[PDB]
Amino acid sequence: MLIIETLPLLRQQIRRLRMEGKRVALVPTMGNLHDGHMKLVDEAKARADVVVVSIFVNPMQFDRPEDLARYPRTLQEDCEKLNKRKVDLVFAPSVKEIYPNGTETHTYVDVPGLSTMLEGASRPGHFRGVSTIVSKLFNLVQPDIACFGEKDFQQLALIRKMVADMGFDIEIVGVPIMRAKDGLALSSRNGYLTAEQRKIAPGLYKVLSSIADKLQAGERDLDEIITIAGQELNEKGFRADDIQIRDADTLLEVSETSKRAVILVAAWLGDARLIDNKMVEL
Amino acid sequence: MLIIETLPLLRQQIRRLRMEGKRVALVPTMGNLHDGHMKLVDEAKARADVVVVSIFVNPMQFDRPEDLARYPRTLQEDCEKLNKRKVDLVFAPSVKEIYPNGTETHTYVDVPGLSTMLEGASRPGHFRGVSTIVSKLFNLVQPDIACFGEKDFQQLALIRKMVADMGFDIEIVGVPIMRAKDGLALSSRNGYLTAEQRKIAPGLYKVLSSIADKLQAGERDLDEIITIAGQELNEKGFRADDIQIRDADTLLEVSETSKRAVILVAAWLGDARLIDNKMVEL
Repeated sequence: MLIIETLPLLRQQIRRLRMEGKRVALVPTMGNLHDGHMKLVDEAKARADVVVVSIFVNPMQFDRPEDLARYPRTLQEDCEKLNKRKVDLVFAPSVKEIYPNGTETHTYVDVPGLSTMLEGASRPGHFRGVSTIVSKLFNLVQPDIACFGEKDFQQLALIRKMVADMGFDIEIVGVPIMRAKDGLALSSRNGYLTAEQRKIAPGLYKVLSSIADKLQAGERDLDEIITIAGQELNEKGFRADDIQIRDADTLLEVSETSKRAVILVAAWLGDARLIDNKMVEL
Repeated sequence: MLIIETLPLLRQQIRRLRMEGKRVALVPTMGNLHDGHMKLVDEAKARADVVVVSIFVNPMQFDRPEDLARYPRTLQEDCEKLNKRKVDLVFAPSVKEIYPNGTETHTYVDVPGLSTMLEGASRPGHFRGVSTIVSKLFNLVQPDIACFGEKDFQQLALIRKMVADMGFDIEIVGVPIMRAKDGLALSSRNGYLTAEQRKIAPGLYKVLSSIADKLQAGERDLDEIITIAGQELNEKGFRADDIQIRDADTLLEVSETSKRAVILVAAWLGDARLIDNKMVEL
């Protein structure tokens, strides 16, 4: 497993891989890798000849410099994990290598609408940071395929739109949330549930799946759908916290034009705030 | 010569050229081609196996609908010219092919600083329109080389900065403006030159060349270089010179960090007002 830190050396490896006709997959990350990321790598290994993982804590997508400074860095552990997964190349550049003149005067890429809704409304500049570094990485790595998790549904929608709009010939693979055999989304948060709570916890996915079924069956009274969903969660032992249904492609309210919906649920159980999402074809 | 109008069909051709192992030069244009565009094509042909010319009147870089609608569209005559030049492929998409959902919500690319200075300052959104469509063309065509005319020095700097920042593996070639064998910059305004004035007119490029030579030799007293150039022009019969010297990469004053300069000059020959330009490596 090669670990590459500079642009010239990356371009050399990438040119040579492609010269040899290898199909390349890219998994962009900011390090601090966990099982979620290992599934992205496994999907990339099955779909391509060569897998490239980028590890870069990107200053452009942080709200303030103190947050950037506190972000966890675990490069050695990250590299041990990817080496065990047989990754071919890790690109781990410094901030000066990527942003030699800083970020403020660097060219950027902005996806209208998606970047300034939901999470992006409370984090100005964040998604601009995401679309800029992912575009740069696509040009540097020239992948055939790139893998992103469905848990971060907003980033996935953002990148899908960026790719379509900017003409990149890259397949974007959205990797579904990993689940236990009973349907519960795997998460560190499950660690805070008592055993009796752990037995109740699969109810969240059941309710989420119920919502999807209704939507798939033409129900469009979202307010009622959501009211019943909360009641059901609460009668199960949860404390419903937030339930939202949106257009999956544009992240706007579902309308007569929506073709896919994304459902987001959060509900407290004990000291855990469990979270899940699902996309449904319309 | 192939004429391609849709993205899927262009992509097919780009895949074919990759399989054939051909190096590709791209010449982006907004059509309504003339001899100076033919000079771009000839430079592309000399540097690559295959030449792709794009013809697309990009709404995103137009101030008002009026100006867009009124822009001359002459595809057939453009295509007859490129065929005589032995161009391999012409990409001429429709607006809906490029901007199926309009330009306002389309992903965009912005280059700080360069986009808002000089001509950029009075034309909000204009250079964002350019960086956007050129990035898209680069992603669609994936050329090895792209050719741009030196006369639009602001665009050239804009695209060189975009390429460096966004990580495109593409050589950007600036093509010096077209010129008579005696050195006179070609121009529709030349027609107003009488026989005698046409005889004096090559002196302008001689003075420009002298400025260029001085900057090459290390000279950095711009005011003095420019005052002397004005005196030389006066002596040859020109009047009311307007001469500017800029860093060609940042478009600001020449500095200790400057690596390239653009010299711009305008001078009157009787009632005719001649302009010319020259770029120089420092």
